[PDB]
Amino acid sequence: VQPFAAQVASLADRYEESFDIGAAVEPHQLNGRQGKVLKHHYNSIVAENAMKPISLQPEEGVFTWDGADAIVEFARKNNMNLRFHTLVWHNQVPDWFFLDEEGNPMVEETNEAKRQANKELLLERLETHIKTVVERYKDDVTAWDVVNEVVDDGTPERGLRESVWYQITGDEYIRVAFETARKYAGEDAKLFINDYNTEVTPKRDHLYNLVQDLLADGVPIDGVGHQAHIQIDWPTIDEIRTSMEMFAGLGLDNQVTELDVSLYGWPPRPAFPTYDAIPQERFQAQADRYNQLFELYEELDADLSSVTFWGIADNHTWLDDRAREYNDGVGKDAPFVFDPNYRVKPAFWRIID
Ligand SMILES: [Mg+2]
Ligand code: NA
Repeated sequence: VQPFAAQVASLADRYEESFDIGAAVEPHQLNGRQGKVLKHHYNSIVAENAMKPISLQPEEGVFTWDGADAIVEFARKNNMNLRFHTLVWHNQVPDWFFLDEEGNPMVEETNEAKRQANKELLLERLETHIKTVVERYKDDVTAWDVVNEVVDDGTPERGLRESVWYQITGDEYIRVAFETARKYAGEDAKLFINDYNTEVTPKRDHLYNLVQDLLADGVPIDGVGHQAHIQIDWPTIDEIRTSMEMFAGLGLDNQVTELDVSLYGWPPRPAFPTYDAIPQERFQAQADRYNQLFELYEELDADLSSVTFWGIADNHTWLDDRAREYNDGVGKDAPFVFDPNYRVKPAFWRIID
């Protein structure tokens, strides 16, 4: 019988001299023993979904603040830091951004000069969206994911992701997003570029050259968010260390923003059907990995300000959707230090020590 997580020592207190300890949350997870476990173990939170562009501005000029407000309210109640995820992304972003005035998709425009019109129109919509979102939460947010996932995985030229944003504006939306965010959040606000697989080449190198570029042009960036959607055996600790040291070497702060330690490889196949189908030895392999990982975080704590998990406990993780995707609709992952009943797992004991 592993104990309920309210009966164990605080992760946040354990790491207070090194970095914040954060969780992604939905608004329905903010009371009960969920809320109690949150208050006790975390001193930072982020919205898993409620602050994404489609959750905030689903139609032009139409802002839906209720979910994000609840999260903002919760962090304030419990004296927690707050990350904003995210001002710019290529998913969970409303379609109206990318349509011209006649209502046709900007990406299908073949007239080069009409494409320049579409560049300017889109950038002003971006600017307006950031301006409005940032105004409301400027006093509460402690770190902004200004752009998310703007670097691509392969292509060893520049390696920028050719989402709709890039197809329409090239790299200019990245510049505008950071410059707008600075103007409205304040000179002290901490502006992040956030991404997954930052640990491995060439993606690592593409992200490095992109932030190097933006810093060269006076674009205000303060840190790199490492999503750290990682596995048990990959990437190596030295790849993680090299990655964070490399971005620190550009005068950037590092944050670990979306940490989950999947029980599977990539792709996550074959998968366990239920949580209680998972053998105990996998939980011990996950704990071993967590230990090495947090020993590295502590080692790098001069350049690492916050470590946020992409969830609370194993009852709710986006990795189930990925497991289900590659295993014919059936599959459970288990990436956290707390299990589906909010009981501690072996990994908890290995990072609380
Ligand atoms: Mg340990
Ligand atoms: Na630190």
